[PDB]
Parts: sequence; structure tokens; C-alpha cells
Amino acid sequence: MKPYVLKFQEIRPHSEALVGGKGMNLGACSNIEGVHVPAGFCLTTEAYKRTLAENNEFTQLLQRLSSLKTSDMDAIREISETIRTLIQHTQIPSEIASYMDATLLDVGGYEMPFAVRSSATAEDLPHASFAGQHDTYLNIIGKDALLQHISMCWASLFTERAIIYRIQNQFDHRKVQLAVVIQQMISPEASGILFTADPITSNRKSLSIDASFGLGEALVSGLVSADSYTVRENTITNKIIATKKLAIYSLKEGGTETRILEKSQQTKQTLTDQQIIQLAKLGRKIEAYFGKPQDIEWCLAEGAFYIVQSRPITTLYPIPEVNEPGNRVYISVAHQQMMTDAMKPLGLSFYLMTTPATMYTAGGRLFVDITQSLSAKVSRDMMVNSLGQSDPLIKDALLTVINKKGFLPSIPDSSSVFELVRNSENSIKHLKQSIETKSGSDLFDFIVEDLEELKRVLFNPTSIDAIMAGMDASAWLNEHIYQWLGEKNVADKLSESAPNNITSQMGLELLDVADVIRPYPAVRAYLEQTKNPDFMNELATLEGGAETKKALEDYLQKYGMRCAGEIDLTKTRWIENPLTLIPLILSNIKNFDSSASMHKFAQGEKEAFHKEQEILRRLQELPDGEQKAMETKEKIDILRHFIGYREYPKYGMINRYFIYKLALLRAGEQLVKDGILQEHEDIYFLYFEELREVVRTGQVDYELINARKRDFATFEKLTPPRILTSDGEMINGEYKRENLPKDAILGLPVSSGTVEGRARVILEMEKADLEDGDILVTAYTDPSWTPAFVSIKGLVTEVGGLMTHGAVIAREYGLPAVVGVENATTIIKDGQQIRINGTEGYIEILD
Ligand SMILES: CO[C@H]1/C=C/O[C@@]2(C)Oc3c(C)c(O)c4c(O)c(c(/C=N/N5CCN(C)CC5)c(O)c4c3C2=O)NC(=O)/C(C)=C\C=C\[C@H](C)[C@H](O)[C@@H](C)[C@@H](O)[C@@H](C)[C@H](OC(C)=O)[C@@H]1C
Ligand SMILES: Nc1ncnc2c1ncn2[C@@H]1O[C@H](COP(=O)(O)OP(=O)(O)NP(=O)(O)O)[C@@H](O)[C@H]1O
Ligand SMILES: [Mg+2]
Repeated sequence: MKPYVLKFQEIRPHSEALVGGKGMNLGACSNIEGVHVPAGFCLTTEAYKRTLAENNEFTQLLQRLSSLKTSDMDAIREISETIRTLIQHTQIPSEIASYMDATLLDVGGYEMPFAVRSSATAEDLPHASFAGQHDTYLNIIGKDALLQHISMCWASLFTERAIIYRIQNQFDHRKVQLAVVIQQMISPEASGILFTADPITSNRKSLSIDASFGLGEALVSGLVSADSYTVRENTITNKIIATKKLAIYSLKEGGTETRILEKSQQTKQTLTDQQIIQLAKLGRKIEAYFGKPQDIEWCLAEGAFYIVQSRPITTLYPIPEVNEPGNRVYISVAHQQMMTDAMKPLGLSFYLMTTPATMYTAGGRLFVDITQSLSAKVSRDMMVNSLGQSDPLIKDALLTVINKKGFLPSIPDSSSVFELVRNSENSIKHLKQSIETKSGSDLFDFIVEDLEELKRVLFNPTSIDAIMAGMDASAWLNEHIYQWLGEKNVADKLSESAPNNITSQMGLELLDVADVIRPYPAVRAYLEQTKNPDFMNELATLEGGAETKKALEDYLQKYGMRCAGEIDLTKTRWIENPLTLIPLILSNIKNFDSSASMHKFAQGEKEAFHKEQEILRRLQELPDGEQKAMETKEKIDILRHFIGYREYPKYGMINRYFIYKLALLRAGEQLVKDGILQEHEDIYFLYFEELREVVRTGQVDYELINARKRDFATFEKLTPPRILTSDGEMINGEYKRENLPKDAILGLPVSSGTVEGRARVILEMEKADLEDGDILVTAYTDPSWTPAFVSIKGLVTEVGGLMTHGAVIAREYGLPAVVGVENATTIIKDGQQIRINGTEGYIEILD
């Protein structure tokens, strides 16, 4: 960390601290044979530190800047003006200028034009991007102009905009410096960007060129327009041709000017087809050198391609680490589970450790690998029809994938259920006791035996037979009563207020806990305005508190394990953060009168005796009439016995998960005491095996954890596709509006009825302030989301499928719901009156 200047040829690996990201990648690119990087050098961060960071006024100014927030806006406008003008007034030490004069003559010389380009780094974050944050000036000639523009580059580190960016991304201003790339200008016929993997599709196999005439500054700042071409294998899939009005050109005596292209020139294809393929190959060599897809800037001059920037890509949805060969197709677990939130590795692993599916992981969520199924004759073709009875877009997405570059070459007893339930209740009772004895590596040793027991109650053949009994029977009823009586999706109304549904009870019991809070206005005022996490220990103060805390405590002992994202072991359970239930307990205090759970439940079973006994009567004057009747009543009794249970096995699974979580946090806090972990919940970023070794060996790799931590962040920003490909193509299916109103948003019908109301688009149940009219539009809706179904008039989600909670819960609440809705939360606007049809599956944006 001594030199002031380095030629691209002199730059060693991992020198970002000295030359910045841009400078480093230019250095790297310049050593690839067949790659022409215009000669140049970096004015090092040394020069920056020497000239500026050693200045007492500068450092004082930056020490001040350290103190302010994005809300200290006018302190930002003025302090940064001071810094900027201070920089442009500070001369560059003659010693630094001397070293530069020498290196500049080597590339050469002060009569030639140079690009002067910012290159930033953040200390100890060598790969941190400052893309589009700081200045570049093109075609600068002469020592005077050079020195002037170096200071200008430096000053551009302290625009209001660059400062705000650093504050929001938690970069310390004192630990960011600017190197300056000084590089021979290319005077090009054409220039542009290259993305080694298509930003649509995201398919890791297509390439993409944006190409314009003239210098690249137009395309990037951000007009002119540009040509777009996609090349899939070595063949060109697509060509696009922009009408390119303007082009930027270098002036002989320095600087730059914009010209208007002749009309007949504006529509010409920037690059020939041969040049496009040549560029693609050029580009494939730099991920191939770099190992991950890349973002590359280029110039075409006199038939020669010049590389002028390269930089890792940052947006694509990762591919599963598959240990299989050949082309693979993955199905998304998120969509069927109604989850789609990124999961942490510890939580990711516990789901994997409990499934007999071939599940893999990509981007913090889970995929199932189902290609070998697809390949065989008549098992594909098993699956596509079968997977189409839960999710049409999946079926659609699979047809679309089997057309590629050869991508492809018993009902149990009535008494069954309560024994199933109590045999789980007890299996958990045992569990709760046996871990409070285990600890350390004994804990881990035990969890694995218990996973076997988890699997045993979860996948009990008798349980499954009881589960399907409900599904199968509403399969039968829906198919057959539409066949005879015609016009019917009947099992929706027949399922209404079904008994023993541990998840429908949950949302409906919160109605009662609010009936307890309602009388006491002391507690209601506290609860109305509180962010205190242990507000439950301040209640005994107020007149209602003691009564209230009891009401709540019992709910949490019944449902406290459950939280949104429950499948992820690492997510805060309700009982760990009771304050998240308050706005729902609050707002259905005000939306309901006394005994609302009774009246909602009753009117449901009333409104399904009527359909039962309407359908049965109405079937009597059909041809074979009282026969057809008795076989349906047979299926209704069956239906309404085993529909509750459909939701129990998840509730048993989770209870274990929360019991495991408590135990694993103990070990993690025990790991803090021993000084081996920094943060007690850092165990969320290790998979369950890695975690075993840590308690076992007393060793961790924090440069690993921190990357898990970092990776997690850049998931969350992702949204899993319905289907994922070995190439990382994403396929969400397309729906079929047969004879549905055009201009409608299409989805899966799931729960019957048409209704009109206010759209409330909510991503957090806690911030959901639902009112009587509202139609809830959200992303997923797992059992966690039930308590919010009691005031709304209809439901809309982005993801899901018939027979997958909480689609199953809408039916029993008698709620119209539509489910497979591409981009509902973005397409629909909060507050827009809206009509949902949950019979035919569509949505109309009412005026
Ligand atoms: C269209 O749905 C199917 C997808 C098929 O395709 C296919 C390739 O894609 C899948 C996706 C996307 C999954 O996410 C998945 C899954 O999460 C899971 C099992 C494991 N399944 N079984 C293996 C055999 N064992 C005897 C029972 C467990 C799976 O196979 C799959 C799965 C597939 O296999 N496991 C679990 O999640 C766990 C840890 C517990 C689940 C418990 C309850 C009990 C389940 O809900 C039961 C009630 C059924 O609901 C499911 C089996 C679905 O079946 C139906 C009719 O809906 C299935 C998601
Ligand atoms: N030597 C060069 N010759 C011709 N055009 C260049 C040269 N260097 C850069 N350009 C163009 O001018 C722009 C300047 O890019 P550069 O400042 O290096 O990064 P940036 O895209 O402006 N922002 P960033 O990448 O985060 O630093 C590029 O987008 C090119 O189109
Ligand atoms: Mg750039």
C-alpha cells in the first residue's frame, strides 16, 4: 500500500483497496489473451489519502459528516458543498504529479486523450459496488486538464447523492476512498454493454448486447437509445433495432459533443450479425475466465473490440447445487406452501432433514428436483396431470419446458382422527420433557432421533389416509355434482364451518380474546399505543390487565408456536413477540360485537346444511335419483369429518420445530459464553451439520457466516419462480382466459362466490388494518395469516393452489378467494375498488 500510480499491467490480485473495483477488474482483464484493454493506469487511493484524508479541515469536515442522517438534509447540502469546493481548491502535491507524469508518458504522453474515471472502494468490503455513483470525464488532453479532472472525480465522491447512498448502505464516509482510472481513449464506431446472461429469462445460456453508435456515454447517462440482441447457443435468437437519434463523439482538441445522426443512419443495425456473434464469444470468455456471469462495457473501433469495463452481475436467481447430471427442472416449494419468503440456512436445513422428496435449495428457498420423473414414459404424464389438479400454471409451465432444445429426450375410521390428534399431542408432550435434559452435542444427537419420530407422526399411513379422505371426497363431490345438478363447485359451501380445523379455530379464537379486552378501557388504551415487547408484563397495572394477560397467555399456549413463515425454524414465533398480534386483536375489537366467533361459525354450518339438503332433494328428481343422493350424502359426511384434520399435520410438525428452536437457542447462548460465537442467533446462518461441528469442535468460520448473512440479504430481493431450470430460466405459467371478461386478472378459483370491495394490499399482517369492506390482496397466506380473515370480504394471493392453506381456510370461512395471481400486489393498487370472482377465477378492476 505504497505506490501513487500503477499501470494495469502492474496490478496484483485483490488490490481493490489501492485501485478500486473498476481499476482492479481492468487490471485483471488486461491479462487475458485475446482481450484488448486500452492501455492505462490508476491514480491510487494513496494519492487520495495523501492529498485529502491527511488534511485537518477535510478530516474535521468528514468527522462532522459521520454524525448526520438522511433526515439531516440541509446539513448534507451544505457540508458536502464545503467538502466539494475544498477538494477542488486543494492542489495535488507535486511529488504525486511527478510520478504521474512519468507513467503517463509511458502510455503516452500529454498530447494524447484519456478517459478519467472514478474507481471507489470501501475498506474491508473489496467487492462493494458503487455502480453509477461517481463521475467520469472522457477525452481529456493535457496535464492541466488532467489534474483538474482528477480533483473533479474526487469531489464527485461527495455529491449529496453519493453521500445519501453511503448512509443508506451503511458505508462509513471516512473508510471510502476514490482511485482514478486514467486510460487511453478509444474513438469508436460503436459501443455498449454486454450481459453474459439474459436479464429476461435469466437463463444462464443466452447473451445480450446493448449497442449504439459513437461513445458509450450516451447509452449510460442515459439517452441515446440502443440496439438489443440475444444469442442463445451460437445462433441469434433475436435482433432489435432502435431508432438511434443521437451519438456522442470526441473532439480533436479535447472534450466531447453530441451530434444528430442522418435519418437513414438512425435505423441501421449497430453491429453486423458476424460482429454480434464475435462479441458474444468475447463475452463468454470473461465469465469463463471470471466464473460467474458478468456485466461488460465494450468499444468497436476499426473492426476491433476493446474491453473497457467488467463487473460481476448481481440480480439472477441462483441455481440448485445439484449432484445430478444433465438438464434439470425444479419445482418451487414456496408456491405450494404459500411462503415465498427467503429462509435462513438453519431453517432451510430442518425442512430438508424432514422431507423424503428430492428437495434442493436456491436463494434461501426450497425446490423439488423432478426431472427423472419427467423423462420416463407415462410417468410424466402422470405428474403433469396430477400437478395440474393443484396448479394449472405448473401444468402449463411443464408443457412449455418439454418443448425445448431437447431439454427432454381406503378411508379410515371415524375414530381415526382423534387418536391421530392425541397421539401427536402426547408424542409432543414426551418431547417437551426429553430435551430439557439434553444439551451440547447431546442435544444434536437427540434431535436426530426425534426427527425420526417427527417423520413418524407426520407421515403415518393412517394420517395420510385420513388427509386424502377429505380431499378425495371434495374431489368427488365437485366433479359429480357439476356433472348432474350442473352449475356447481359445491364442496366449497359444503366445507363451510367444518369441525375440528385447528387453524380455522385459531383465527376464530382471537375473536374471543378480543371479547375479553373489550370491557376494559384501561388496557385498550395501552394496547392501542405500545411498542413495548414485554407489554404483557405491564398489564397487571390496569383494571383489565390481569384478565387480559390470561386471555392472551392461553391463546399463545395454544397457537403461540405458529407464526408467518413457520416452516422456517429461525423465524420469530408469535409467543416470542406477542406484540405482533395486537393490531389484529385491536382491530377486530372495533369491527365486531360480542360473541362474534359463535355467530360466524354457526351461520356457516347453517349455510351448509342448507346446501346439503338442497342438493340431496334436488337430486331426487334426477333419473336414478335416490341412489345418486345417498352416495353423495355419504361423501359429505366423509368430507366434513376429515377436512379439519387436513391442517393438523403441519401443526404437529411446527410444535416440534419450536421446541427444537428453543433448544438450539440455548446451545447458541451457551456458545456465546464459551466465546466461540459473536451473536447468539448467528446459528441461523449454519446448516444443522455445520452447527453440529461447532459445538463439537469449538470452531467456526465467520468469514463464512458473514457471507451467509450477506447472501441472505441478496435473497429476499428475489422472488422464486413457479418453475426453475438448470439454466436458471424462470417459468411462471400463463393462464387461460377461455371466455372470461378480457381486462381481467386471471387466477385459480379455489373458494366460491363473487364479491366487490376495497383492495387492501398488505405484505405484513401486523400493518394490516382490515375493515369491513376490504378485500385482502397479499403475496402468500399460510396458516399464520388466518386471524385476518374475519373482517375481509374476499381474498387474493400471488401464489398457492386449490387444497393448500389458506385456500382451504377461505372455503370454511365462506370467503371468495382467487389464488394463482401473477403480480397481484403490484398490479392492484391499495384502495382500488375491485371485484373478485372466486368461481371462475378472475379479478376485475372496478372503476
Ligand atoms: C401437489 O402436491 C404434492 C406435490 C407433489 O410433487 C412434488 C415433486 O413436488 C413437491 C413439492 C413442491 C413439495 O413442497 C413437497 C413437500 O413439501 C413434501 C413432500 C413429501 N411428500 N410426501 C412424500 C411421501 N410421504 C408418504 C408423504 C409426504 C413432497 O413430495 C413434495 C413434493 C413432491 O413430491 N413434504 C413436505 O412438505 C412435508 C415435510 C410435509 C408435508 C406434509 C403433508 C402431509 C403434505 O401436505 C401432504 C398432505 C400433501 O399435501 C403433499 C404430499 C402434496 O400432495 C398433495 C396431494 O397435495 C404434495 C406437495
Ligand atoms: N476509455 C473509454 N473510452 C470510451 N468510452 C469510455 C471509456 N471509459 C468509459 N467510457 C464510457 O463512459 C462511461 C464511463 O464509465 P465509468 O465511469 O468507467 O463507470 P460508470 O459506468 O460511468 N459508473 P461506474 O461503473 O460505477 O464507475 C462508460 O459507461 C462508457 O460507456
Ligand atoms: Mg460503469
